[PDB]
Amino acid sequence: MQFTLPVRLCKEIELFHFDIGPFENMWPGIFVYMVHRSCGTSCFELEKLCRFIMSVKKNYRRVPYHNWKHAVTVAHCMYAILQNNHTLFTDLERKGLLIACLCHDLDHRGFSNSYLQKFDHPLAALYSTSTMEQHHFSQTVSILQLEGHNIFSTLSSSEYEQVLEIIRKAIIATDLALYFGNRKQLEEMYQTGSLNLNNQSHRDRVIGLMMTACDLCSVTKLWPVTKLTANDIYAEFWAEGDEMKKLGIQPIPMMDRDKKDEVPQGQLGFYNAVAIPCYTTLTQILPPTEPLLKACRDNLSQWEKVIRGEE
Ligand SMILES: Cn1ncc(C(=O)NCc2cocn2)c1C(=O)Nc1ccn2cc(-c3ccccc3)nc2n1
Ligand SMILES: [Mg+2]
Ligand SMILES: [Zn+2]
Repeated sequence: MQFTLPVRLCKEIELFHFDIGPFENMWPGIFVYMVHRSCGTSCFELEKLCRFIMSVKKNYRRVPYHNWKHAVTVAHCMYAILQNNHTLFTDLERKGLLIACLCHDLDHRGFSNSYLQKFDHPLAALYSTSTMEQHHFSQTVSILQLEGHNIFSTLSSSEYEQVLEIIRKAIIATDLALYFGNRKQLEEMYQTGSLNLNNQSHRDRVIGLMMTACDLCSVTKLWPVTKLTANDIYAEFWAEGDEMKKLGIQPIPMMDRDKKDEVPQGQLGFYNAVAIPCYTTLTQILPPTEPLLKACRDNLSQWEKVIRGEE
């Protein structure tokens, strides 16, 4: 019992810039298709996988950007990295990473770690750093322990502990505050030539950068997809900005809808300070991911065109 996709999706799903489409009822099948080719038809009991996916879906909320569509989109980018780097990854890693990507923003509310801390949200007392990401990992373990939801139950005890450790580090790594130092370290290790993928602490860092790259992959799509998704991410930013103003705090300009006019220039900074560096170091470490760097640079050039009034 293979999942099969229509011809256009069967071909395009293999490309980094694939968009999973507006038909929500096809996303679970798209995810299972990706597991079956990335991992095998044996990796998970279908009965259990199908029941884990629908529970994960139910625990994503109807926010403009940090939604179920984002979860599946970030898993597809991971699928494309793993398929283009066949022999670099263990079987456990292939299992753990697609599930980590699907779960990485579980129960997100559309608000940053900073807003939780200024609101004095209970989650900010339970987890002093990576507040939302520790919550996402907590929600992932909860769903795994629902009767009939243990997709890993047929792993050995220690293989089980290793896969939950991969998922945990992978989801904490999607805290962008940690990405800056993670990428500097990987930069120095690759340039001085000390990078060693048989060193666990090095693999961990490489997997963390892959998680940042999949997470940000909305900047790697065709320009029409990237530009329409930018509206979703700004609708969350500006809602958070409005909530900052209700706590009596001027938000950062990213979050102030009154400074919308300056979005193009704020996207440039973001591509230059975060996205380009991310995909460059990733392309240095895993050369076949170069199409993500090339699509990101194409989108930087479309924002330069917006600023020159040519759109
Ligand atoms: C975290 N994170 N994750 C994803 C994205 C994102 O912006 N991804 C880009 C994207 C997602 O989907 C389609 N495109 C970001 C991010 O911090 N962006 C940013 C970062 C800095 N800024 C500054 C401004 C801005 C806007 C208006 C006026 C003045 C300044 N604007 C920004 N925006
Ligand atoms: Mg997140
Ligand atoms: Zn995310």
